[PDB]
Amino acid sequence: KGKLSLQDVAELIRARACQRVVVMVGAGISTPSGIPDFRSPGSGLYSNLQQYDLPYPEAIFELPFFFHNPKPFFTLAKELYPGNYKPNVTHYFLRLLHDKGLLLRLYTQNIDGLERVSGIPASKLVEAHGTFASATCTVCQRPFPGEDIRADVMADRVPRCPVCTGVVKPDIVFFGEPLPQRFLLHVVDFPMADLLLILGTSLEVEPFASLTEAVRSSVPRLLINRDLVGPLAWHPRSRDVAQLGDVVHGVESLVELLGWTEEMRDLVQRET
Amino acid sequence: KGKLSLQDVAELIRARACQRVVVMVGAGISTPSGIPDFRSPGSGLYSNLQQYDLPYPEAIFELPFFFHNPKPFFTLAKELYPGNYKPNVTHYFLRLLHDKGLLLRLYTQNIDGLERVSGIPASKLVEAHGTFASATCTVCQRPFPGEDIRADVMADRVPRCPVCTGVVKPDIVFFGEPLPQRFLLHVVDFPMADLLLILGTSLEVEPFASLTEAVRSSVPRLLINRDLVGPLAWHPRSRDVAQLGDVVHGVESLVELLGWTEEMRDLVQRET
Amino acid sequence: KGKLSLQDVAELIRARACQRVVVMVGAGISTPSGIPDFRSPGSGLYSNLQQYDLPYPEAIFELPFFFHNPKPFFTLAKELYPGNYKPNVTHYFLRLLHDKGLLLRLYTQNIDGLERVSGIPASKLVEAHGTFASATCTVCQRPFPGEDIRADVMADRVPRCPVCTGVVKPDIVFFGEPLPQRFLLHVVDFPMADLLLILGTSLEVEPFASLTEAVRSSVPRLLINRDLVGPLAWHPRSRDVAQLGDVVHGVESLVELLGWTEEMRDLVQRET
Amino acid sequence: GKLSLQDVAELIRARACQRVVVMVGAGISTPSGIPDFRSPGSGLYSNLQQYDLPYPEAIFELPFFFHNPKPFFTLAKELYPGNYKPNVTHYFLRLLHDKGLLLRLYTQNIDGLERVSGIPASKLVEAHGTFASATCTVCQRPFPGEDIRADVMADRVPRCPVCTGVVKPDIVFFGEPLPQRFLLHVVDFPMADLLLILGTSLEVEPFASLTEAVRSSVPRLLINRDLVGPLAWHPRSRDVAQLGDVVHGVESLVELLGWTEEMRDLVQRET
Ligand SMILES: COC(=O)c1c(N)n(Cc2ccc(F)cc2)c2nc3ccccc3nc12
Ligand SMILES: COC(=O)c1c(N)n(Cc2ccc(F)cc2)c2nc3ccccc3nc12
Ligand SMILES: COC(=O)c1c(N)n(Cc2ccc(F)cc2)c2nc3ccccc3nc12
Ligand SMILES: COC(=O)c1c(N)n(Cc2ccc(F)cc2)c2nc3ccccc3nc12
Ligand SMILES: [Mg+2]
Ligand SMILES: [Mg+2]
Ligand SMILES: [Mg+2]
Ligand SMILES: [Zn+2]
Ligand SMILES: [Zn+2]
Ligand SMILES: [Zn+2]
Ligand SMILES: [Zn+2]
Repeated sequence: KGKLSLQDVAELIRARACQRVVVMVGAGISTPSGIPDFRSPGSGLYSNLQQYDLPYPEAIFELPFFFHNPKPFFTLAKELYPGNYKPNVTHYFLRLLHDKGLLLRLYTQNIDGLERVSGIPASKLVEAHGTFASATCTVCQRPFPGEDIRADVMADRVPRCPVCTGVVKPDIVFFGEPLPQRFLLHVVDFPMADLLLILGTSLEVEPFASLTEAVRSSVPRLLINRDLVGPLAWHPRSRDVAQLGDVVHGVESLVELLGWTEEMRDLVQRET
Repeated sequence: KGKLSLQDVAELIRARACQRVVVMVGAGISTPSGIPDFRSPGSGLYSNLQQYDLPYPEAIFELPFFFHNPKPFFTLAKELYPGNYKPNVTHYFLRLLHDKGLLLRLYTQNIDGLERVSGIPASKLVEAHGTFASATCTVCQRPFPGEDIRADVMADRVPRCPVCTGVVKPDIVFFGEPLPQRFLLHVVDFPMADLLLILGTSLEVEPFASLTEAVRSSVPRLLINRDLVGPLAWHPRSRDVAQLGDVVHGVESLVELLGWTEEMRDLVQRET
Repeated sequence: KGKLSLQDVAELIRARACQRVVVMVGAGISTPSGIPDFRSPGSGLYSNLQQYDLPYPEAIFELPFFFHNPKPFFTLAKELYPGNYKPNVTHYFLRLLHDKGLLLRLYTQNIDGLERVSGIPASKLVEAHGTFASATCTVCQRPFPGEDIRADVMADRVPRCPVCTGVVKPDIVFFGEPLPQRFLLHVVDFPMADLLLILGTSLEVEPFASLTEAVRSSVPRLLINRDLVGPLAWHPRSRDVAQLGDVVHGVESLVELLGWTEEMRDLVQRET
Repeated sequence: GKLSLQDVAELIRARACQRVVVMVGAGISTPSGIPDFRSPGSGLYSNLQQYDLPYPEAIFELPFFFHNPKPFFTLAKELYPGNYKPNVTHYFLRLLHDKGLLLRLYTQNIDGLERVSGIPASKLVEAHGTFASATCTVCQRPFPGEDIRADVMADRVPRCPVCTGVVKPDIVFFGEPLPQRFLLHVVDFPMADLLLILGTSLEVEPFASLTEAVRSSVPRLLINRDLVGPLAWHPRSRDVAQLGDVVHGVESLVELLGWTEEMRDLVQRET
């Protein structure tokens, strides 16, 4: 019936009737910046991690495993460390969401840091999987210096804090660590949201997929990702719209439906 | 003075101060149903997994060992398939937590499926080590309901894919496979818990065992198990309680202090 | 018919058919002399190390932890340096095979030093986890007799070179150090041995646990432990003999089944 | 009449020594370019420390190998057959076998160069195993070491019967049952009339212990950068010690044997 297309969605934001946007982003926004992804067979990182004959492929994120075997995690680290990559039209669009005062929160499962590198502030972010921007000693459990354990990460060396080696670990959240207290914000963010935008994520690894259903039944869910997936696939609602297809072309056709094409082109030029 | 024992944890639940309870369970709640447990000797499943000389007991969850000889795995699978065994009091106790609206989520290392038989619904469950409810071809990767396979598995026959002849395996987690998609619901579940209950597990198979340290620091952690194990034995917290002894006996004393002895008897009778 | 019982074994030693007994012992032969154990739930030295924050009980043998806080490790040694505890029937029973000329070699995971104290010379021993006999500094690597650094451990100091003025340390094997030089004497011992005797050991830490299979398949394999463990639980041979029960009584029966009871009583008296 | 290198060379020339037992170590492979993981600041040593292993020899530990096989295959890559050639120490041992004087050559190297030098397998105890043979850890199917050599830039897992899993070169691991061929030592050493200890530290047993197994009348010649093991701690009256660079030492002894020109044509023809 009176259903929603991307046209309908753009003029909700133009008519500023949607002004509290909660955005969920996964790897479908960072693959077009050159980011390998460790869960894609045929990635240079997948093959080199596949080589580690690990138990589960995600043990690289497990603290007790890390204490006896740190080098696989650090194989992923230099593939994804900050300073080698650039944000794209996806990251910078979300910066425009913020600037125009429309962003409630950006939930990311990426760890490249290009949400913050694009100018979105820390207070608008939930970096669900942590950051490479700070690091801690595993022994003397204090440090911080972010890039600092860098160069070690370039040079295939396991970084060490000046007083107990200590395999100083980038602040990627590991199984067995206390989890981010900021993740508790989902409790109040997902009710408040007058709009759920799902960008370039397979809604495959929890809690991300469950969260798409925390939003009020009146709230629309717009999916810009190759294929409908997760609850949008299985439990769709009346206001669910999806631009199945390439994320980048996806965000440009939505950006051209808002009229931000120029602001963008300007911002990607200014920023870069 | 007012520190924490078995009475106090019952007092909190009856008073509904605890209403978001998170539970972890392992093998010790499956042994009282007569389940063999393949790891301790003197089990018939030992003398029967001796017809196949192996290096590890674990080697039965290793894809390359499966890729000659599925027979050691499939004699574990014949002994454990849904049918033979019946949920015991501890199961039904958990089912009563969900009946009375106290179960946030049940995390299990078991693969017998007696949490599902006891009537706890699937949405309440994270099956850490997979399930026999479903099957996928090792070559095709085509999915299969598990009863397509129970004819063959209940015949000392190796089930083959009808589309490509590849050997089909139950969706029991194997070394090298990505961890269950639902294991990450703990990011949301455990900081939301106001009580953590641990029943019948050694807390030695991670990432499962590290989940003990993901409830907030004030939240009590009740252990019902023979001995102190895992993070509860090296990082004990103030509000932890260790009811040490036979697993069934521990729960019976908790039900009595809860005052559920008749409601349990009844439910258990009607369910068997 | 002629399958092997603790009786049978004691006849081959009396008949001098087994004249090359290699022997493996672990913390289970040490315990009955009062040894506290660093990894047992609720003991003297266990709560000591637990007083500090360690993520592992095994971090005391971890070298970057020794460069942060060494006072854990040393207040273990302060409760294991020789003199404090006295050898028992197990130490002296292995003292008597040597005396009677039957011992090829004693292999031991123990560090309390009691095998030496019992009258077994250094060349009969292979000390897998090191010894409190010699010392060494942790910068220059200068050698020090154990007394040298024994003065200071009992003086609660942290012992330091005149060179580095840096913390010296007992030659207890630490993670990242190379395994004792004597460990590879097994390449000649075990194939030369006609009896393998395994005492009070969980057989859980490699490369110690692997020695069990280094004997020729002809060689009787005998375990005095509380329960059937390690490679004798999963890979038993035609000639393995399991005396399950307390280690001290298992020796005391065999000591009677060899009829050295009078010898043991007088060897012990004289040594005390 | 107390022994020096000229006299040992003389005992060989007269065939007064015809049953030579030889023990060799990483010092006869380092002149070929083979790194050596034990030697601090080598190539291997630094990359292996990137794996924070529980002890450095863990790379030959069999249950460690079923978890991270990488640190071992990291050693295998810089040691694998087909990157190096036998140097002059090998051909000198090959000249000793061709002259009918070698009783047995005992080696702790796994680089295979003794065999490439032409020494018969029957004169060889490879006390650490070999890379000429590889075994699937799951099905025990044998492979030529050259089957997996291509992968020896990451990690090998062939197909076979009970396989699809990690194929392990036959380096002897703690956990694998130890070489039956090594029992030859019980008779070779009591019967040697000369012991050549070439280019080994006697750091890793049983070799250090085996220097004592020759009869007290049998000279022990060490050609090695330094005095090591029971020769330093328990010297006998008939030990000679050519300390300094193994290749110079061997070339020196070859001069005293009158063999410099036969080694010429040999090394030349073999390379
Ligand atoms: C970019 O991926 C990451 O950094 C991940 C990461 N850090 N954990 C562990 C983790 C996340 C959140 C938490 F609260 C505690 C522990 C992950 N688990 C995964 C499980 C399945 C599939 C993909 C996964 N990816 C990650
Ligand atoms: C009935 O137990 C099961 O179903 C098991 C199962 N599926 N795996 C394999 C596995 C678990 C977690 C992972 F991340 C990857 C692969 C197991 N490993 C074990 C290891 C030691 C002791 C018991 C074990 N039990 C199981
Ligand atoms: C009192 O026992 C000891 O002296 C130990 C000792 N010295 N390490 C360190 C070690 C490092 C490398 C290596 F190859 C052998 C040993 C230990 N690890 C243990 C780990 C788990 C459980 C008990 C352990 N016990 C010891
Ligand atoms: C190139 O060195 C190797 O290949 C080694 C190797 N294969 N083992 C293990 C081993 C040898 C013989 C046996 F009968 C059973 C197991 C080693 N252990 C060492 C211990 C200390 C220092 C160096 C060592 N090196 C090796
Ligand atoms: Mg730091
Ligand atoms: Mg001093
Ligand atoms: Mg093959
Ligand atoms: Zn530190
Ligand atoms: Zn198939
Ligand atoms: Zn010093
Ligand atoms: Zn294979």
